[PDB]
Amino acid sequence: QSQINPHFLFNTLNTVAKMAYLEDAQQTSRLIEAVAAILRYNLGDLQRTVTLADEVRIAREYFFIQQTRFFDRIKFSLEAEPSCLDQPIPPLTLQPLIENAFIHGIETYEQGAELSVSVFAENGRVVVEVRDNGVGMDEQVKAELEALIRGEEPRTRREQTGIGLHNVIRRLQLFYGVMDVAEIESALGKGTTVRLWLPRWQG
Amino acid sequence: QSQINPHFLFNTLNTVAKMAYLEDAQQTSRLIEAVAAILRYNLGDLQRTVTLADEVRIAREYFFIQQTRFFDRIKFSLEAEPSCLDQPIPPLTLQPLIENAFIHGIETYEQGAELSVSVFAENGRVVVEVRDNGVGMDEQVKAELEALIRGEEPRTRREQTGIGLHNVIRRLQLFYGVMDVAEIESALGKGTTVRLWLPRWQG
Repeated sequence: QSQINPHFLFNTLNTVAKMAYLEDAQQTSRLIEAVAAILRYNLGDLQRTVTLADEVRIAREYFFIQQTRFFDRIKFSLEAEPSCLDQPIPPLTLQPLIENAFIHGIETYEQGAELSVSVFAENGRVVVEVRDNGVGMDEQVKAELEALIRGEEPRTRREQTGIGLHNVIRRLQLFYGVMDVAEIESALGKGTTVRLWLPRWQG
Repeated sequence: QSQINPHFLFNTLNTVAKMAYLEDAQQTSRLIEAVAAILRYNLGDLQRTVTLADEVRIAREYFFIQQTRFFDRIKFSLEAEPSCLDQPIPPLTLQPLIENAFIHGIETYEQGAELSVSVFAENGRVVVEVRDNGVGMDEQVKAELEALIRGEEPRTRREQTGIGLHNVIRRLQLFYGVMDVAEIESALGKGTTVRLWLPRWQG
């Protein structure tokens, strides 16, 4: 099941945000504003169309929140070519990749994790690279993702966080009408790069 | 899917709670503490055993949050016999009933909604009554719940908030080993009472 009520949670965070304003808690207000922005975006219609600029805005809010809590354990980097940010894309494409890389890092390092996001053009495609310096993703997990990218449906398993990497790939494939929307680069001790290859759609 | 990450949300609320303390935002801190308590409880193991006292504690946090936002639209009432609160019960039994009654009320009234919770003993059973003064629940919905209470599985429908009333009933039936764990009292214009009838289990 889903053991919580997200709409109650959003309304409650707005009540907290109102009280923080009333008490002039300026730094608290900024944090609530960031998590409110993420929650609002994730409660939107999953089948709407956004642009990469919206995905990157949400990524900045996420980095702002995590930097507040983890400032000396992990380093965040975000770079983007502006001409790429008008790319139409399904919402909640980038966040699952970033959360994957963040868990990888916090799970590999006491101090020293790195998470980098890069968005750039390459020969007719928009590349979105999410890189971490973790221990490397599991080989069976990687194989199953690569099979999905090629079009083969992976093994169904019981108890099939939130949107995972498989759902992101599937939504990109249906959105753009092409299967080869991603590649994974990983090796023991040398981290993980998930690289999206999105057909450049000026509009 | 579930379009949000609850563990990220809980960790973030703890970061907000830390900042509220650092800025001496006392009323903000109290609200965060309440929603943190609810979120922590709802992320627990659904198959653990709690007591009615735990369910009532969470209900008070919920009323505290909703009273802050809705103080002149709805009146909350909570009464309980203390000897009943050691009753073992599945977690997240009471909250779905209360959220049902709250939506009923906020949807029927601009001002004047009432939501009452009562817990008392009656001939070998612990009664949990959740009452609202709304317009009455839909007759087909009520019929399907009563069928489930009798043991007949209702019609399966696609896109089958959070835990609903059907899941609460099913979990109570499996927990106590009896089917007749609830009754619904509702009529157009005269509100809704959901009444749980729990076998008194001293231990």
